[PDB]
Amino acid sequence: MNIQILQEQANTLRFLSADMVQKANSGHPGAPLGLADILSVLSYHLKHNPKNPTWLNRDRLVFSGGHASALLYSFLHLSGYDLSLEDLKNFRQLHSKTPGHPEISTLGVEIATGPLGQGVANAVGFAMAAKKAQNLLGSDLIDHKIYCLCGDGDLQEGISYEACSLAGLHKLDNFILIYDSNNISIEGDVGLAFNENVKMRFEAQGFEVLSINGHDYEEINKALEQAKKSTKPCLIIAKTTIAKGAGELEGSHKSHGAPLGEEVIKKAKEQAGFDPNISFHIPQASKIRFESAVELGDLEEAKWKDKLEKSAKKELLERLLNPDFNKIAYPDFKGKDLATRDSNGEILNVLAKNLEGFLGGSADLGPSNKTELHSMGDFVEGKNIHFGIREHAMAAINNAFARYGIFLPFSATFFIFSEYLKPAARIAALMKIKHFFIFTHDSIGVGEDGPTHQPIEQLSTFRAMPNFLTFRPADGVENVKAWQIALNADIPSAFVLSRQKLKALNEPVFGDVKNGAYLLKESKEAKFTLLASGSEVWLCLESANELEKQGFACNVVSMPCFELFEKQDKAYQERLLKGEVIGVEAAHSNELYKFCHKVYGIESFGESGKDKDVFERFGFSVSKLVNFILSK
Amino acid sequence: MNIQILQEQANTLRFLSADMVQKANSGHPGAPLGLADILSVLSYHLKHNPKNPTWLNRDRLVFSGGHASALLYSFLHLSGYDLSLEDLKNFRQLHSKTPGHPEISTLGVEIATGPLGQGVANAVGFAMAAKKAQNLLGSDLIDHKIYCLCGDGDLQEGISYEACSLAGLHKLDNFILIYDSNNISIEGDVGLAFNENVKMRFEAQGFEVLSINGHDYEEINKALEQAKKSTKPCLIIAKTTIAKGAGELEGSHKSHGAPLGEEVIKKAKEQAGFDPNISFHIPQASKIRFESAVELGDLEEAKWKDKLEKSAKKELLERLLNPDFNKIAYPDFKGKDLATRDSNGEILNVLAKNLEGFLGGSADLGPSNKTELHSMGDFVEGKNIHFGIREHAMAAINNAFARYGIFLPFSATFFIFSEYLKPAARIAALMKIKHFFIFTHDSIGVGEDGPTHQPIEQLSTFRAMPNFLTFRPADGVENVKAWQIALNADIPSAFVLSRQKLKALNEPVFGDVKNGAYLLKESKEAKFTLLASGSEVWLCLESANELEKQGFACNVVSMPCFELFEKQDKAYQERLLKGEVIGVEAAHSNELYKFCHKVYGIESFGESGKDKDVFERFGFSVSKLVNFILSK
Repeated sequence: MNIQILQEQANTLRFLSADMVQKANSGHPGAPLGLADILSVLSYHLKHNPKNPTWLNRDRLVFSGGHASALLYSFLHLSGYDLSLEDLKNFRQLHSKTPGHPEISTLGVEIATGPLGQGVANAVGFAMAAKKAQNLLGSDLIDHKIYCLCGDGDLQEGISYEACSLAGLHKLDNFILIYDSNNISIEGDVGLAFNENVKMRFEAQGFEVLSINGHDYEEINKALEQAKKSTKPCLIIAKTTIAKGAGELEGSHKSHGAPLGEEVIKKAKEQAGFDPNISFHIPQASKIRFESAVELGDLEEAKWKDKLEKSAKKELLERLLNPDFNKIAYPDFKGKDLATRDSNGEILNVLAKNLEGFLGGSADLGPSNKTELHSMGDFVEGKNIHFGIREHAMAAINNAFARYGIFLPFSATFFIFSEYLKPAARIAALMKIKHFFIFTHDSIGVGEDGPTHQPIEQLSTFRAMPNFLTFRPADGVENVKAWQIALNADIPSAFVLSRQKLKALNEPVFGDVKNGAYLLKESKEAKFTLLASGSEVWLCLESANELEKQGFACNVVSMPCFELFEKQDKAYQERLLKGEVIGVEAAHSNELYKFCHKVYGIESFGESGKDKDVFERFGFSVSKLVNFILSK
Repeated sequence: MNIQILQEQANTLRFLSADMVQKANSGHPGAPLGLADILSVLSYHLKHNPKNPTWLNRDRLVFSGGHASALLYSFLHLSGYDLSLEDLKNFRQLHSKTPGHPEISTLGVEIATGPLGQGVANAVGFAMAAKKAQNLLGSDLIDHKIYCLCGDGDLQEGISYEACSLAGLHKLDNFILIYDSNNISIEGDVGLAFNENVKMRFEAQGFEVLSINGHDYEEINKALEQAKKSTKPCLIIAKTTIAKGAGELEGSHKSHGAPLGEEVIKKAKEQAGFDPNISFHIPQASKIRFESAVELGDLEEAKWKDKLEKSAKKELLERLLNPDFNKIAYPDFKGKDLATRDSNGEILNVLAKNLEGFLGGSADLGPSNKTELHSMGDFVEGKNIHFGIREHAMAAINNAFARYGIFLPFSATFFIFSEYLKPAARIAALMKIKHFFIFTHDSIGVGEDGPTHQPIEQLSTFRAMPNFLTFRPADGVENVKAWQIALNADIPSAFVLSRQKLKALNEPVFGDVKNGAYLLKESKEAKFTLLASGSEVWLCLESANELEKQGFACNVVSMPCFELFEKQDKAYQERLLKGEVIGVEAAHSNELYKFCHKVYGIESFGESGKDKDVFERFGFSVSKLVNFILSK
């Protein structure tokens, strides 16, 4: 490592990034140019195997500003990952390996980023996950760093403060956060909207804080060496010039999110000693130096595999990598009336007992969400994570637990506060990771806490979000079947659970929870079908019994999962959905009109009152539902 | 003010709160008891008129921990607001004036609170609103304080850090935040999940920080006097004992959210010199002292009205209180092809020119959202607010602008980042305030930024949320008509706007935007009706022309607002919805099955690519839509 080679390496990264953006006529060149010197130096510190991006003890690199994707892709290509020069030439084009923000389908990308702040919380999560991995497997086997590059947008977002709060509490001395302090945001100078003492902020949260010139190779290297020895999470505040190297665009907010322009790039190449009339150029010295990551990484992983072979942890690691979901004996809730928060809590305990990598927690609502994993201890030594009142960071942290390699995480809160974590849930869905969301207190059945605490629209949100299963079990048996599906599924799942006691169901007549909806009651020449989920199924059973006593044949359908029902074939749906179909849910769920002629829901916000009073107010009684079905 | 009277006053508040919770068998007594000494002293500082809760220059009191509602209600009753002893006896009961968390329908409640963190951001917003009011009306007329009581849950939430960041930047020396530091959260000791240096955190954000014993009347009074003279926003860290006065429950996390119990209350009353066998008791000295707020408040408001009469601001204040929406000449966009972000930006400028209280901003996306109010300056002197990368705090701050008394605020971001602010949007909806949400970049038409930046499920969320209008205009004319409705409406509205250019529509055939959906094309004996919103309307017009050329009569319906369409009578809906109805939207909008037989939408996440390539990929072409409609 020396100034001449580092300058060539940094400029190679700058011009690959600039050329990529220019060819796409789209993207973000300013930050890549501002960060290129830092990444060049960081390449000498990062421990990774480009030919095995799943090596468990690799350093984890996170670009929280996913807009700087061109720089990440340049680095992955140069380092020997499975990303070609042609792929770089396809930046931002339909179906390419180089989308505008990074996606985990591109090998080498640790986690999908883009929405600001997320990546900082994800990096904290990788650092917590690594501490838990060290607890399970030993410091001989888990000893790596977590490097996160972030910008002003990330640090203004509330989620960054939440996650960094937890990083200081948990003494995450494996976490190195590099802040690109370039004085610019979209609306112009950062001072228009931000003037915090950033050093003091992070020291208040238990970080060590270093401040450098992000274009001085010696200062970057010295900061990284110091950060690696820190006994605290470490922040490097790196002062940079946005679009560094790009002449008239240096320092310009306009360089953030639009191509630099052909003439600017020609001039920049000229000033750097590069031929201005060629694009996507990789000079020899830089080519060889960056690609030596291949040989170095193979040797690092080989040494690590030798430690694993000597360890007493081999069988444990194999169990963590190969969980057996089939063996699990779940509780038998047949015939047992219970609130589904309580059946679910018992299931969480069975899962934690059977699966060494299953863990999670609540955003300060454990006693209400019923998520305590009894006698399994507190993080880091145990399994129960105390996220605090930090729903959003909790979900982003657990997205990283799910990506780490050995964990099956769950995030818990009240269903109304799913809205605080929805942007991170969406990243789980985008990536199709195995991360389970536990949402209790699902309806106006909450009662006295009132309309701020009574979900209405959240079921619609989760059902509309792609790549999610939204389970709303009517009893414990459905709750178990939902978990069996969720563990085998290729996408994340939410569990929407009651505060209040529900009535145990009788056994399925036709179909089961695996079909999303199934028959609880089937009548020849049914005139009506009552379709419900969760707490409304019993109302429909009772109403169907009354309708039958009045001379109307009825089907009753339980629909624990709308998304699974949508996948069933027409023959199956047609067997269930007979006559006039009435959907019944304590929610404003207009999506039910996909399957129902009429929907009996809630169109307003709720009310503060006793649960039974609130349900009556909103029409959830046999007499009212039967009157509605009989249109009079 | 002396120790004997203050102790009696504080204990009066404690036992009203405890008795209320006990009678309801529901609620949160611990914080009321912990905060009662602070509120007793604060009652001597607060400037307010119990008989006119709308007095513009009143101090604004915000309980961010809405769970402490019993204490607020006790104080409002004692101070002479329109809240009776009987109302206190109806705490948490259906349809009472004393719901479990505070609602603005209870006179004296400044803003609805409950979801943690919100109230802190709302209080920052009242302080910013007051600074703008001072800019408009003068320091002779606007000089009041904003007091916020908060707890651990509030300060762990990201939104608190975001809002307090802005408070320090804007030198909000009218803002006094009182933090109830009681060492407890729901999961037990606060140290399980939080160990920040809170003084350092707030000093990093430009606050003055005082630290007191929250049970020492002299220290509370001295802190308040110092805070009132601060040249910075001020934090008082008040160390308290949860359930102070309640013997065996002192310091217990169990006192947070359940009744204290009859025996605990008897003992607490005995120790305080109160008769344990009576409930809802107000001793004479305390009764008289608390109710003197009536006479004092009338005199304070009278003095203020005399200043208003001497001011040169009388006509301005009257215009702000009585905006004339009818007079406004909006731009004429007839026949003009435009992106609806651009028509909307022109409308925002016309509104800001015509309405002295209309203002707002973006979360660091002004240039992309097209929200700059040209030549109207930056806050505080002007109208453009630079919220930074703080979507959630922006919305909570603007909820407070909307409650202040003289402002019409708008919050702007990309539609995908509506998810960061949704919990605060929900409070706007709950309160039915006039707060406008501007969401640009509404679909896969975003293009190259890819699936993290392409909305799919957000339209469903906003349509499902009660008390919101969700406008998705297809052209500038619809955009204007939507604003005319939104300004006259009794609920908040969102505007869902395109990045990309849309085609101007021809004039309505039957109905208009006021009906939510209306006919653009009507054919006798229509076989198909194509229903769309926003950017998909033109596709449907073109597809209907092709279907007509192939011998199929078609209606085409534009649906700029689903919620308004839901309110139309059956005769109107039946005229529009002829034959087989196909809904077409670049969204996963299953709610369209309320009106449509078939829905042609998007069921997956998007793709990074050029807009035209992405729309083709997802099926938005005439040939594909016609093939779908012809079922082959």
